[PDB]
Formats: sequence, C-alpha cells, structure tokens
Amino acid sequence: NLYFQSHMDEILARAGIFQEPSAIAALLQPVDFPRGHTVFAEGEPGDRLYIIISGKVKIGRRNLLTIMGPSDMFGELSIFDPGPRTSSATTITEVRAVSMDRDALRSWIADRPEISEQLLRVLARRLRRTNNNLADLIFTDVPGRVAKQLLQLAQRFGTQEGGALRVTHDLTQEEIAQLVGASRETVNKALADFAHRGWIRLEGKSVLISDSERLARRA
Amino acid sequence: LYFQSHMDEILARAGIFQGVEPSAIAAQPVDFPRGHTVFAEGEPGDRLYIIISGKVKIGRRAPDGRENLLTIMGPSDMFGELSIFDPGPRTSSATTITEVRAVSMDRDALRSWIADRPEISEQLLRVLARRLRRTNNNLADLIFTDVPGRVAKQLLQLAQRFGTQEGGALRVTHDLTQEEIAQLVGASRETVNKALADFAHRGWIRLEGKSVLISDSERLARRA
Ligand SMILES: Nc1ncnc2c1ncn2[C@@H]1O[C@@H]2COP(=O)(O)O[C@H]2[C@H]1O
Ligand SMILES: Nc1ncnc2c1ncn2[C@@H]1O[C@@H]2COP(=O)(O)O[C@H]2[C@H]1O
Repeated sequence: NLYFQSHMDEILARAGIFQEPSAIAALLQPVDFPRGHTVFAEGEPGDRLYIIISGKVKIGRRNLLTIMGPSDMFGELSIFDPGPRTSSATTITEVRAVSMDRDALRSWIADRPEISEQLLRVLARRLRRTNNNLADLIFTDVPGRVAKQLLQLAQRFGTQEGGALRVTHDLTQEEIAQLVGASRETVNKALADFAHRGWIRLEGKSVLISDSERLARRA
Repeated sequence: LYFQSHMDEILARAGIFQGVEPSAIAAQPVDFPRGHTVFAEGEPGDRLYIIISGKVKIGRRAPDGRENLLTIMGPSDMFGELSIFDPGPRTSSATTITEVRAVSMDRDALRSWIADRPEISEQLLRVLARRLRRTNNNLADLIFTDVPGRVAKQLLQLAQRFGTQEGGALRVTHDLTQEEIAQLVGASRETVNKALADFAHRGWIRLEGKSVLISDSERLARRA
C-alpha cells in the first residue's frame, strides 16, 4: 500500500502496533536473519520481542506450536511475563524482522496506551487458537488434524491460483507431522490419501488445495 | 462487614489489580448456584467475571458430546475476558461447580479502567501470557506425558492454587467429581481412578471427598 511510507510500516501496521501514516513513520532498527537461524532458544533469557517483516519463523519446543509469517510478533511472552523463553524461534526462510526490548515497548505503550489493547487482542487470539489445537489433539484423529493444519496454513499463507488454492508453507514433511503432533508415517499416509482422493496436489514446499470443502469436512 | 473485608481481600488478589493500590474500582455482584452455566461456548459475550468464592470449570464440548476441561477457576481468578479483548463468541463454557459469588464487568467498564489506569493492561497481559504458557504445557503433556504423570501434575497444579496446610500435609480442595478430574487430565475415568488409587495405596495422597490430602508432595512431585 503506497498509502504507507514503507513496506515496513505497512506490515507493522498490519501487526497492530498502530491505529497514521506519516505519524506511523516514527518507526526502530531492523535485522536480517539467514534461513535456519535460531533467533533464540527455549530456556534462554528473553529481553526482546520481534515482529516479522518478511519470511517465516517456526516456533518449537521439544512439537512445532505454530508457523509465523509477515506481521506476526514473537518473543512477547517473556516480555509480558519476565522469565525464560517458552519456545525456540527458528527461521524456515530468510527473514527480515524488527525488534524491541522491554524498555522500548514500555515507552511505546506510555506514548500510546492504545497499543496495549492490540497486544491483549493478539494474545487472546493465540489463546483461542492454541485451545483449538489442544481440543484437536483430544477430539480429532490424525488425518483430521492433518486436514486442519493444511487449512490453517492456507488461511494465513494461501494464495488464490485458479483457484483454489496454493499454500506455500515452506515446511518439510517432518515439520508438518510436528505441527500435527503425529508420526511422520501417520501424517505421510494422510497426505497421500488426500492426494490420491484428488483434494490436494503435493509439490514440495507448497500444497495446491483443490478441494477445501472436503478437506474441511474430513475434520 | 467482616465479609466485605473478605471480599476486598479476595478481589485485591485478582491479577487485574496487582499493579493498582486501592482499588475502590471495585464497587456489580452476582450469585450463582452449583451447576449453573454462566455462559455457553459460542454464545455472544461482553462480560468478564472475577470469582469471590466458589469454583467454575471451563469446558469445551466435542461434536460427539464429549468434553474436556481447560481449567478450573477459584477465588480471585478472572474468566470471560477473551471475548472482551478479541470481540466475538465465548471460546468455551463457564459452569459453576459449587455455589459461586462473583462480580462482573462489561467491555465498556473495563476500557475506562484501562484508559484511567494503564498498569491494569500490563497485568492483564501478564495473566494472559501465563495462561498461554500453561496451555502450551497442557497441550505438550497430552502429546508426551503418560496419564499418571498428568494426574500427579494436575494434583500439584491444583495444590498451587487451592492448597491449604494441615500440619505436615497439603489439603487440595478441588471440588471436582472423578469424571471432572479425568476431563481435566484428558484421559479415561478408569485410567485416572487407577493412577489415583496407586498414589493413595502408596501413601502419597488420600482421596477424601472432593479433596486430596497430599501427604508426600516430594514423592508425588517426582512422579510428575
Ligand atoms: N501457542 C502459541 N501460539 C503462537 N505463538 C506462541 C505460542 N506459544 C509460544 N509462542 C511464541 O513463542 C515465543 C517463544 O518466546 P517467548 O516465550 O518470549 O514468546 C513466545 C511466543 O511469541
Ligand atoms: N487455556 C485457558 N486457560 C485459562 N482460561 C481459559 C483458557 N481458555 C479459555 N479460558 C477462559 O474461558 C473463558 C471463556 O469465555 P471467554 O472466551 O470470553 O474467556 C475465556 C477465558 O477466560
């Protein structure tokens, strides 16, 4: 949007930290990570929140909890509740990010208290989503969870093509079973069954979802 | 009048106020019987509650009418805030498991408080960051921990929140049926009763109504 003075501002605008836009351009210092870079590891002191400008970061534990992309914030939980990193954050593509420490965020919030309401909103949403993932681990079979994960990654990283619907997740198969919490083998067969069925085509780092309806039904 | 102070004490413990002072924010009371659905998953919601006394289970029903419980709320815990901060349907039901006294507030009341007192926002973020961490642990326990490990863990979490000292032992007054405990742990009732009987047979706990008396917390902690 040539409405914002920077792509940075557009994505930060989409992250929620604003709510304009010559004023927005009072913004922070970027950082570029290579692919495969562990931005921080689980259990480390956490003094820093990041917001992704471009690229994807996986969040993992010991299970992958989520794949984040442009405008997604990570590293906030140890800023809001001081203590060790709850998970590792590793880049699965090259990533440009902006970051800020607890002092900087507090001055950001003092300056615009409204930002706190947007941060609560994002947290509440993460809670909602995580609740659903847990309820899936309890109430849904493996291929049902595979189907859920494909349609989740779609809603965030999906591009209409035809359509439908290309989802370029940038994940290996290991990485997709880790999102679903099942064996690579159990997830391998669910994806082959869906591909056989005609509902998806499977092309390395992206799935062409041709039949979103029946995928959704399989949940 | 001693009850008022009581109430002030319990409510001053609420996570939302841990950065306030007083605190006479505080003066909308509501009383509920046991087994009252305060609200139902998917219902429209514009109101949060802080418990003064009693307990409330947070639950989701599956398609096949099965349920799990996400958490149990007690004195000074806040529920119903997620549809205030992210406007839309209740993400779960809130059902009272004993008689409950609470006070509540709507989206607009809370937003005045925040504008007035931003230290409230920071505490609300802390409580939510904490619920998220806990929920990640729960979700991971479901993938990687065995049932008796989850049972022991669950007894000790409940002890942190609802534990009282009786001499050298910790009384955990959970107020839950065996079915509710199993739903909280996310395993069958029989698998969960067996874990509980083992622990009891070994002298670590005593099952005494809707309470556990934890007579050897060191041993129970080592079991998870
Ligand atoms: N359930 C979740 N959903 C999305 N992101 C998460 C979840 N749990 C943890 N994270 C992210 O992982 C980060 C790890 O570092 P922090 O604990 O500082 O902050 C955490 C969040 O940004
Ligand atoms: N994982 C969780 N941990 C603690 N409390 C929760 C969790 N999920 C839902 N809740 C509470 O349950 C409430 C249901 O209604 P709301 O979604 O408005 O607000 C919700 C939270 O207060």
